Amino acid sequence: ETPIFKIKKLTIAENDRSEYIRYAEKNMHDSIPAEEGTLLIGSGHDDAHGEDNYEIEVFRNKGAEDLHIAGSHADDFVETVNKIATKQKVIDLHPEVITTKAQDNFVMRLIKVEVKDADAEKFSHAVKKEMTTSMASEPGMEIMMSGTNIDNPNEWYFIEVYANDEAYDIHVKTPHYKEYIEETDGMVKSRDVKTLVRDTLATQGAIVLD
Repeated sequence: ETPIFKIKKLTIAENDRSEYIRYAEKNMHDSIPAEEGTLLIGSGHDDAHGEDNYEIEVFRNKGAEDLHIAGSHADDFVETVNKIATKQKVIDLHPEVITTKAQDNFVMRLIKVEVKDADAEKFSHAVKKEMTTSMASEPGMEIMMSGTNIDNPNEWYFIEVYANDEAYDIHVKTPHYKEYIEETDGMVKSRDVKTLVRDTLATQGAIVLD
């Protein structure tokens, strides 16, 4: 049925991040490829606010998510996070487009975009065109995922992983990106970007759900 796409903002003292990363790495390693329904597990910390970790999970469906949650490695991760995190916030997303390539210099960006209610459908189509062409044409684009907040359909979250800074620079200069920014001008009310330092990232190969 509908895939599960969640982002967990976990505020953890920079002093406790090594313990966090150990359990984050075990969670990733023991989940992929062992769990058939686990499509992506990863985590990155805000380059500007090192205490903020953004843990990203994608499952085939709710059932797959539950199977993951029942795993010992998932128990260990949540126990660890509950023990050390001063704040936690879970963002549940309705997946729109989820694209990945299979598997140091990686650039990871988390973008929150508020879209005007009247432009929901037009925006969705525009961003799908851009993401699909980027994944088909840019070898430096590793992961591109989009979803809308279940609690507010006009709030979009994007996760973009680029191979390096060069891939990022190229991405904004393509013909398809130019089209995207013209088409969506006036549809976007606000855009908040967090540049994350990748700590963990794994996927169950090349995924293309649009």
